[PDB]
Amino acid sequence: GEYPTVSEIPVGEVRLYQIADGVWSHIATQSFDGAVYPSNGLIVRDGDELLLIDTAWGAKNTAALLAEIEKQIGLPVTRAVSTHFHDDRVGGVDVLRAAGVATYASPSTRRLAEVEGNEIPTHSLEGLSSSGDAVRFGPVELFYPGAAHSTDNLVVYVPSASVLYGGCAIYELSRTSAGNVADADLAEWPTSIERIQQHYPEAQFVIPGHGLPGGLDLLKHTTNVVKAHTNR
Ligand SMILES: O=C(O)c1cccc2c1O[B-](O)(O)[C@@H](SCc1ccccc1)C2
Ligand SMILES: [Cl-]
Ligand SMILES: [Cl-]
Ligand SMILES: [Zn+2]
Ligand SMILES: [Zn+2]
Ligand SMILES: [Zn+2]
Repeated sequence: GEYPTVSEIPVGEVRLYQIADGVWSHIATQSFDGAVYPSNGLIVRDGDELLLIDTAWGAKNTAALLAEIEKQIGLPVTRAVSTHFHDDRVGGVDVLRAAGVATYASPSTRRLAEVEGNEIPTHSLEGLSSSGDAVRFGPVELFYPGAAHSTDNLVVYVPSASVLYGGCAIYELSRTSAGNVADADLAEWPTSIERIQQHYPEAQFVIPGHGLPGGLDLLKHTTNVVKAHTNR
């Protein structure tokens, strides 16, 4: 097709995909419980610098990510935001820090990462602890929709491009059964998704944490999958 998939990406390689002017996704792959999964993050041009959303799921992949950014874009990554505390979002933070990137997460994410033993972004994102909270972070808005995939999950909106990055709280359309839900709040996840719809109804591109981008139709789709799992 056009968007990169697992079959195209050996573990250890990273692809970039331009979504809109000054907005890319990054796509990596990783082994998990006997299978290989793709995983997305985001890159947003921030003047003559770059803002990174999420690691590429591990130190080796994140080093490859920084090299691909330098090759293909050539602007410095100065800040990064991790959208929750799991390894596909913070695994590789130490590589970012060693490369001079100022790494950020909410206090909720930093607390959960510490308890779990995952890498801990250094700087705090305040103003996001209550469902419905939004704060500006340069060329993006950060939004805490409520507990969903995890209790700390954030979504990221790029207003200049109408790109909504949903992270692991939003599933791609071809996913028809739940992904990893060990730390999820199944009871609240649909309510949290509806908060995203109410806050970003103008979004034109919606990027899931794993798999193919689409539009806002990914939201009701995710709710339908989560409700089906709830009823297992
Ligand atoms: O997003 C998904 O659904 C997804 C699916 C497969 C692997 C992964 C996924 O994302 B994540 O952030 O949960 C992570 S596993 C997080 C975890 C691991 C072990 C014990 C508890 C929690 C990587
Ligand atoms: Cl700083
Ligand atoms: Cl559906
Ligand atoms: Zn997760
Ligand atoms: Zn700093
Ligand atoms: Zn995930």
